[PDB]
Amino acid sequence: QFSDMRISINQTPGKSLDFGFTIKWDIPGIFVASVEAGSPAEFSQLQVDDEIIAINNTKFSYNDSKEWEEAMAKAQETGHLVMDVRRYG
Ligand code: NI
Ligand code: NI
Repeated sequence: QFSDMRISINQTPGKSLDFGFTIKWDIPGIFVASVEAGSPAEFSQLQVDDEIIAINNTKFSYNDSKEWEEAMAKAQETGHLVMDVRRYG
């Protein structure tokens, strides 16, 4: 009932605004908590409750949230976020 998919989100490199979504930490997983109207994440059609599996070259693991957070900050710097998510039906 779940589908794996890849979602590409892009904005100006080094922008002062984030991509438009917040994360719900529900260890051992992380999920999309909110997607803001008007944002790059809404344009790209990321959805609330999508499970976040990886961003760019970083697979999430409950064992290293530090590297996760560093990968998220780096994607804000480059403006490119290719997300592997699992969407439950
Ligand atoms: Ni929910
Ligand atoms: Ni670029």
